[PDB]
Amino acid sequence: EAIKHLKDLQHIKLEGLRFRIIDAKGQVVGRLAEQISVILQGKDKPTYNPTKEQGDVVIVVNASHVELTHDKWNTKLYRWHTGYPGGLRSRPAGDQWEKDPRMLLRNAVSGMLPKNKSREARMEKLKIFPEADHPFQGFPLVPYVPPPRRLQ
RNA sequence: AAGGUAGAGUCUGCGUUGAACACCAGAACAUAGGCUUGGAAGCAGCCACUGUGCUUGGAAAGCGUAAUAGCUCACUGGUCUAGCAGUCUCCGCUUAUAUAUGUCCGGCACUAUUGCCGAAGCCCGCCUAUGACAAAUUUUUUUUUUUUU
Ligand SMILES: [Mg+2]
Ligand SMILES: [Mg+2]
Ligand SMILES: [Mg+2]
Repeated sequence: EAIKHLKDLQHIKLEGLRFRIIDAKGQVVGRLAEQISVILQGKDKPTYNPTKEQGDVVIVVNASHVELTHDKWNTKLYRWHTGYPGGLRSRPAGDQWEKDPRMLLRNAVSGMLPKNKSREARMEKLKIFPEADHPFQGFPLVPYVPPPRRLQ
């Protein structure tokens, strides 16, 4: 992590926004992805404009405390094509965790954003970290705790 | 149509006088019950279903042998000891072989007789065209019958 703490501090995006930190301990990937999508679009702001791309810098820690309920570790797949004949590639969720474990929440947030050309800028602002610390230690960052889970 | 697919709605064959499965297993005599066949010995084809001491043992579901047997299932005392079925009814997902370029819930995801959103409907403001209906208390305002031989 000698240079990984350096590269994540290199910012391409606009920075008039607010930084958010979310602990993903015990959170279901779908509901956390819904809340992260709402924060990323900037619709938690009274000054929201559909044309203007505001939002928040969402930082997620503990990406491997994230669970997939009802045997979706072996049955949920991730499929794409290569453009070549026979190019269907389907990866299971356990193999997706064993390849890159932050991609579960990454793809879940990607499927919930609006499908336009502002999606690249919104997916920049989602920074998902597997372990419990992030490079933005000294930053002024405001925590987003979700509403309590016990509706059931 | 089909499987120990599950969640719920009633009477009941079981069953705390030792219980389905799980455990020690008693598991038989005149006999090899009567025809055939070389042998038909609990059972190739078939006919019979005599008794017996019985808490139990079917002429007997069977691997099986020239067949007895090598083994046992079913029927019953106790062990385990609170176990406990299969008859009726739906439901959220299933099974029945080519989506044969590349995913078939739209994707991502998830194990309310009314509050709100929601249309060019309806109401409100303004405008246009064509139709109707409504509205918009002092009359009189002067001017001629005639005349000249
Ligand atoms: Mg109305
Ligand atoms: Mg109207
Ligand atoms: Mg008019």
